[PDB]
Amino acid sequence: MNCFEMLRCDEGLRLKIYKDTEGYYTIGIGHLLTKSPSLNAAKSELDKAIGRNTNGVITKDEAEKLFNQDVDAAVRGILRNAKLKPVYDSLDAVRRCALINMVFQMGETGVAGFTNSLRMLQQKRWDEAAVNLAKSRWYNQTPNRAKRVITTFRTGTWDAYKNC
Repeated sequence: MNCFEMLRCDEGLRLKIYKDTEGYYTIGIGHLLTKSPSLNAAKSELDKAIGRNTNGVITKDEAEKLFNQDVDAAVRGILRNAKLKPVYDSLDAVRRCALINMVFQMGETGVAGFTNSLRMLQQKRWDEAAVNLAKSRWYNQTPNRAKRVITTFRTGTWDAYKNC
């Protein structure tokens, strides 16, 4: 398992615009398009991303490249970040994905506000970090996924993704 697989597991794949967990427009492997209520807004955004008139539908291939970019943006974001870079650096291979996952799903900023957890993660007080993370809006809005991520942080294994 890699961070890519893990993500692919959590977000899945769709080749047609769709709505996400918070009703937003996305496509492919969870690539967000717009928070606007407009679907024209979404196709437009997507067309721009893709380099063509998609009419709302794309190819496996295009989705994958967006994914790659998307992943890249997360890590880049973790790295430019004064608050997560340190955390990241101290993570082992597996937990490192967990953090990436978190950042992919909500953004650097959002993730950067996990102040105490971040600390604890840095210190390697897993069980503690875990508890703390559960008490978040994040955890409230997406329980199933949170558990997985958090569990990863907790164990540092890919047991929660066993069935992916």
